[PDB]
Amino acid sequence: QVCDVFDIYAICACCKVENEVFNNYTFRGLGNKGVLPWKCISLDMKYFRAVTTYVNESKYEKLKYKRCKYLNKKKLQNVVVMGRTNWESIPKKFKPLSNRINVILSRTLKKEDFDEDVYIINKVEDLIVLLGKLNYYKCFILGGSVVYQEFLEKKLIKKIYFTRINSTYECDVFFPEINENEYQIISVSDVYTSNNTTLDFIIYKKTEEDDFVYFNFNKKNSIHPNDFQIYNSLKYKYHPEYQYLNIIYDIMMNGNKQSDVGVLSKFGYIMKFDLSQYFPLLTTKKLFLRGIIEELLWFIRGETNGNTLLNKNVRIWEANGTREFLDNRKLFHREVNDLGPIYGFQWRHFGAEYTNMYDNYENKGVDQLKNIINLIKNDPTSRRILLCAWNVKDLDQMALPPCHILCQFYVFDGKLSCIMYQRSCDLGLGVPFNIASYSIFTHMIAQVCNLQPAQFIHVLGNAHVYNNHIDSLKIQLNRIPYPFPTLKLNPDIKNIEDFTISDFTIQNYVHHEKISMDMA
Amino acid sequence: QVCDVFDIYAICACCKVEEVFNNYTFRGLGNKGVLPWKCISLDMKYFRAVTTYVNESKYEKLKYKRCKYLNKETVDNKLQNVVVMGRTNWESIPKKFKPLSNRINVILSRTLKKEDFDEDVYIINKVEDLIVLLGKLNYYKCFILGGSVVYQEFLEKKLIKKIYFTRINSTYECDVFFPEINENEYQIISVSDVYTSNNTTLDFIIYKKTDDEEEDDFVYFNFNKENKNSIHPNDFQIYNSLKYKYHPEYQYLNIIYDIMMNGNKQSDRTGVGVLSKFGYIMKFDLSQYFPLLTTKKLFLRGIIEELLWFIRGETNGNTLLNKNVRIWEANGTREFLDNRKLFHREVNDLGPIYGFQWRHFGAEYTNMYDNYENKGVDQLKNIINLIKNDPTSRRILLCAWNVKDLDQMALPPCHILCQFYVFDGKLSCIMYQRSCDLGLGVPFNIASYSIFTHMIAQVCNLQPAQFIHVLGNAHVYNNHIDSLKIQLNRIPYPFPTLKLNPDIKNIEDFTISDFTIQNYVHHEKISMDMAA
Ligand SMILES: NC(=O)C1=CN([C@@H]2O[C@H](COP(=O)(O)OP(=O)(O)OC[C@H]3O[C@@H](n4cnc5c(N)ncnc54)[C@H](OP(=O)(O)O)[C@@H]3O)[C@@H](O)[C@H]2O)C=CC1
Ligand SMILES: NC(=O)C1=CN([C@@H]2O[C@H](COP(=O)(O)OP(=O)(O)OC[C@H]3O[C@@H](n4cnc5c(N)ncnc54)[C@H](OP(=O)(O)O)[C@@H]3O)[C@@H](O)[C@H]2O)C=CC1
Ligand SMILES: Nc1nc(N)c(-c2cccc(Cl)c2)c(CCCOc2ccccc2)n1
Ligand SMILES: Nc1nc(N)c(-c2cccc(Cl)c2)c(CCCOc2ccccc2)n1
Repeated sequence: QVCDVFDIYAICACCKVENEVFNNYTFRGLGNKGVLPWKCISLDMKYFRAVTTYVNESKYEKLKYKRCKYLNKKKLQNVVVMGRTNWESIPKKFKPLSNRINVILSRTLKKEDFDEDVYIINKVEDLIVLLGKLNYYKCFILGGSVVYQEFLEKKLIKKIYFTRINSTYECDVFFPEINENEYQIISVSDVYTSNNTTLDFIIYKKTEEDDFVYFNFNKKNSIHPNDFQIYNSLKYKYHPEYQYLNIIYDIMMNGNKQSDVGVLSKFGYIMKFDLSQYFPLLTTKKLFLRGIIEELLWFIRGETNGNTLLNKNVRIWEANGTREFLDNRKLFHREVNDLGPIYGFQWRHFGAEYTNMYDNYENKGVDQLKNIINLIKNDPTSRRILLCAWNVKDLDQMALPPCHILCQFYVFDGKLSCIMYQRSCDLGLGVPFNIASYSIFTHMIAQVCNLQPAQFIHVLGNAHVYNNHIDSLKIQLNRIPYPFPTLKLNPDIKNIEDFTISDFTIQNYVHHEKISMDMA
Repeated sequence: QVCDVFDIYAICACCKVEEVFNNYTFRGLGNKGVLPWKCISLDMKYFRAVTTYVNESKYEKLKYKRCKYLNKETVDNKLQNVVVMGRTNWESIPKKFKPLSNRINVILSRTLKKEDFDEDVYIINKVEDLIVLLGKLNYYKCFILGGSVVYQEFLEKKLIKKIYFTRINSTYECDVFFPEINENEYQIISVSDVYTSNNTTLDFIIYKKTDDEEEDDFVYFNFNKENKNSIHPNDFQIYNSLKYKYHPEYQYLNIIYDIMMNGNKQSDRTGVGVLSKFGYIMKFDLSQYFPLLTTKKLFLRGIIEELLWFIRGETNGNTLLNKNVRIWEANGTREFLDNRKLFHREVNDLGPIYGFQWRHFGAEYTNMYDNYENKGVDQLKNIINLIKNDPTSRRILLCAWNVKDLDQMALPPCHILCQFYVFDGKLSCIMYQRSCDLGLGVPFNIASYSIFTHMIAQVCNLQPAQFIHVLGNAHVYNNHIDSLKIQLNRIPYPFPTLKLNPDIKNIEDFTISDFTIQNYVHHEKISMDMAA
C-alpha cells in the first residue's frame, strides 16, 4: 500500500458548524471564505508545527530501505502537501513552511508563478513520483477540503491527526465524512483550553528486558474483555474521562463481589481534573446539571427541607425523605422530607442542636463555609482549610450519613485546588454527578476568593459498581469521550451566598446519548 | 570482557548469620552441606523462572557476538540456559530434581568424570573448561548456581556479569557464606517488591558489573510538556541509576522526589519554607510486610504508647511525658496554649484531641482529669462492632475532626479519619491526612496506622490486607532537603514484620509488651535537620 511505503498522513483541525444528536461528524468545519473559521488557536498551531516538523533520523534507515525495496533499488525533513487555495490563504511571512519540504497541488499555477522554495505538482500520481526521488521522513497532507477528499478517497492516508475544536463557527468548507469501516480512532489526547475554547487531538488509523520478566515471575468476575473491544483497541487513552472509565474497568476486572443487591468493590482511588483546562462533565453518556446546581445552592443556604428541592422538580433527595425511609431510619418523630442535620446544616451550623427543617439557626453552631472562605482569603497557606459534613454526633439524626465526607483546599500562586474524600462511591450513577458538583463548588469558592480554579481531586474510599449497572457500563466503556465543555460563572457574584441558577452556564457540551444504568 | 561475551551470571539466596547493616548482612549460603532454612517456596519459584527463561528471538545477537569473539562463523565451526554447580552443590540436590529440567547441567569436579555421570550432563575440572564448552554450545545464558567455593572463584576470576541475589530477611546457623560484593566492582540496578514466604520476608535484587508507528504518536501527545526547582541531577545519581524500583519504600521516596522536583515554594507559619503539592496515595500490603522505612532508622516505642493513649481516650499530655514520649510536648506548653488563645488551659491539657474524639465525640470537654465514662459517642467501639456485625458497611469511619471542638484542641488533628473495608476475612484501612511533613512526620504516620490496622484486624478475627495513606497538603521542609537527598540515594532493605501477642482480643487490652518488630534491617539514622 502506497500510504505505508511513503508514510502519507493527513493533519487537520475541525470545529463544530452552524436535544442535539452528536457523532464524530459533529467536528467537520475546516474553513470560511478562503481562511480559517476561527482566529488563532495557538495550542493547535503549536501541535501542528510539532507533528509536521518532527523527524527521527534513527528510524530513517528502515524507511529508505523500505522505499528502495518497493521501487527496486543536511537535516532530514518531512514533506508537507497543500492545495493551491490553502497555500494562497497562508500569510507570506509563514511561507514556505519552515524546516519542511513544501509541495503545492495546482493546475492553474506552474513553477514560474512562485517566488518561493516550493515544488509544484499537477496531479496526485506526480506526488508519488516526487516522494520516490526525495530523502524525507513522513509526508503530511495539510488540506484543504478538495485535497483531503481526493487523498481519503484513494486510501492514500495511513493516519489522520485530527484536532477537535470544541466551539461553533460559520464554515463554507468541511472535512469529508470519515468512513468508520476504513478509519478507526486509535488514540485520544488530554483536553486543553486555548483562546477561550476547549480542544483535543485524536488519531484515526486506516483499519534490562529479561529483568522485567523475572521481576514479573509472580503475577475472575465473569467479565469477558471481548465485551470491551473498542476500549481495549485504543493505544493512548489520555483524555481525563479515562480516569473514570479506567476505574470502572478495574472494578469490573479486579473487583470484590459483596452484598448490600450485588456490587463489585475496591478501596482507594484518586482522580484529578484540571479545571483551568476543562469542565469534567462526562461525555460518554448525557448528564444534566440543573438538579445538582440547585442541590449545591440549597446546601449553601444551610437548608434541610426536602420540599424546597421537590418544588423545583429536583428529586435527588425524594426517596430519603419518605415516611417509610425515615421510619426505617428510626426517625418516627421526623416530618416527611425533613432530612435532619445533613450537608447544609453541617456547613453553616456544625454543632448546633437540630430541631426541625423550619427553625431559624442564625448564629447557632459553626459556620465552617464562612470560616474556610476567610482562611482562603486571609491565610491561604493554612493546612486547616477543611469543610467537614461527617458530624459523628448527628449521624443517626440524618436521613443518611454523608457520602462526601470533607473538602480540603490548597492555594498556590493565586490558584485554588480542592480534594473531596468520598466514603462510598456508586461509580455507575453517583460518581459522574459528584465530579460535576465539587468541580462547580471549586469554581464558586475560587471566584468569591478572587482566585483561579486549578485542580479538583476526587478521593474514592469504598468504590463500587452495582451488578445491575454492568451491561450499561460495558456499553459506555466502548464509547470514545468528546472534548469536555466549559463552565461560565457570572463574574458579578462576589459572595458564596449570592449565586442563583442563572449565574451558571455549561457551554459546548458534546456527548453520547443518555444511558439507563438499570435496564428495568 | 569474557563474562559479557558468554552472559555468565550468578544466582544465589542469602540469609542473615547467627548493630550496623550493609549489603554483607545478607551472606548466609549453607549449613552442614544443605540450605540454612527449611524451604522458601517463593525463592524456589523465582530461581526456576530465572534459570529456565530464554528468548529465542534474542539469540542471533548472542551467537553472532560469541562466534566473532572466537574467530568463527558458526558455533560448531531447543534453546536452553546452562547451569553450573559445585560437586557438593550437585551432591546436595535430591535425585528426582536432578538433572535440573530444561537446563544444560554442568558440574565442576576435580575428582569425578563423565563415566561417573550420564546423559548430556557435562563434567568439567577447570573453570577454563566451562568457557571452551560455552564456545561449543548453543545456549541463552549461563547461570552459576554456586556452592560458596564456586561463587568465590568465579567472582575472583571476574567471570560474573550480573548477580541475581535473593535477600532472605531472617537469621539461620550457617557454615558457608557468599563473598563480600565490593561496591566499586558491582552496583545494584534493580530491586523487587517485598514478599512473605514461609514465615520470612524476602526480596530480589540485581547487581551489575560497573511497530514503532505508535512511537512517534507518543512524541506528538507530549508536544506541550515543559522541571521547576533547583535540585540537581548528579545529586540523585544512585536513585536515578536504578532501572526497576519495585520495593514499596519507593512509594514514599518517589513522593519526596516529586515534591523536590515539581513542588511549590511556600512560606508556612515558622517562615521555615516548604515545597508542597496536594493529593497523593500510598498503599502498603500488610499481608506481605510491615512498612517501617529502611532508608533511615525509625523507633516505635513512642508511637505505640501514643496509640495506647488514644485508645484509653486520654488527653493528659503528662501521661506521655512521664514515659519520656515527647511527641506532644511542644503542643502543651504555656506559650503554645496561650498562642492558641487557650489561656484557661492547664499545661499539657491538650483538650479534646484524638483520644477524646475516638471515645467521647460530642461530650462537653471540661479538663484532662474529668470522668467521661459513658459520655459522647464511643466511635472506636462502634467501628469494631460494625466490622464484626456488618462488615460490608460503607459507614465504618473513625473521625477525629470535630468541627465544634477544633478551637479547644491544642491543635486540630493531622489524621482526619480512618475508613475500613472488609473482604474475604481481610481488613484494609484508609487514613486521610490533611497535612504531611514528608521528611520527619510521614515515616512515623505510616507506622502508627499500619500498627493500628493490625490491632483492629486482630480484635475482629480478621487478617490485615492494605494500609492506604491519602496525603492532602504534602510538604518537604526546606531544612530537610540535604538529608532527604542522602536518603533517596540509599537502597531499601527487605521490610521487617510486626508480631502482636495473639491472645489480645479486645482493643483496650494491648500493652507495650504486646508488640514486637522482627528482622528490622535499616540504614543509619539521619537527623532530618543538618544532615546525618
Ligand atoms: N482547518 C484545517 O485543518 C484546514 C483548513 N483549510 C481551509 O480550507 C479552505 C481551502 O480548501 P478548499 O477550497 O478545498 O481548497 P484546497 O486547499 O483543497 O485547494 C484546491 C486546489 O488545489 C489544487 N488541486 C487539488 N487537487 C489537485 C490535483 N489532484 N491535481 C492538481 N491540483 C489539485 C487545485 O488548484 P487550481 O485551482 O490552482 O488548480 C484546486 O482548486 C480554506 O478556507 C482554508 O483556510 C485548509 C487546510 C486545512
Ligand atoms: N544459598 C544458595 O544460593 C546456595 C547454597 N548452596 C549451599 O552451599 C554448600 C555447598 O557449597 P560449598 O561446600 O562450597 O561447595 P561447592 O558446591 O562450591 O562445591 C565444591 C566442589 O566443587 C568442585 N570445584 C570447585 N571449583 C572447582 C574447580 N575450579 N575445578 C574443579 N572442581 C571444582 C570441587 O569438587 P571435587 O572435590 O569433586 O573436586 C569442590 O570441592 C551447601 O551447604 C549448599 O546447600 C549451594 C548453592 C547455592
Ligand atoms: N491541526 C491542524 N491541521 C492543519 N492542517 C492546519 C492548517 C490550517 C490551514 C493551513 C494549513 Cl498549512 C494548516 C491547522 C491550523 C494550524 C496551523 O496553521 C498554520 C501554521 C503555520 C503555517 C501555516 C498554517 N491545524
Ligand atoms: N535464588 C537462589 N539461588 C540459588 N542458587 C539457589 C540454590 C540453592 C541450592 C542449590 C541450588 Cl541448584 C540452587 C536457590 C534455592 C532455590 C532453588 O534450589 C534448588 C533448585 C533445584 C534443585 C534443588 C534446589 N535460590
